[PDB]
Amino acid sequence: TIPGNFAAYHELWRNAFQEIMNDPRHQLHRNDVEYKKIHAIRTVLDDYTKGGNTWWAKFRRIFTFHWNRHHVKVVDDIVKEIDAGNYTTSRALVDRLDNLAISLGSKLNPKGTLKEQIGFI
Repeated sequence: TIPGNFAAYHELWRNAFQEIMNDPRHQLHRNDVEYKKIHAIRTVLDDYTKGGNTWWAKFRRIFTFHWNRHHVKVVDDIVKEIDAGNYTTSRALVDRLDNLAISLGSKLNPKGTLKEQIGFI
């Protein structure tokens, strides 16, 4: 099935991402130092923003979806946040990923409202 909004694309992405990070080829353990976890996640996210050829081939279908372009832009900003040293635990990094599709407020009226604000129109 085809995700019909950005949050639905992100849910599919989340399911992929956890499958990828749980791959035994990462050789990560719960008691690994946090830097090692963050770096493995960074690697996988970077691969995602470059077309997904190393870690995301099984999910190649998601790169054709409409939402991919903007989702890749957001994940690219997160990779930059990693590079800038914003994450000291992998737990915080995955909370960021978890919640990247939500936002505060609600849709702005893209149209002007002059005709609504004049009573007789």
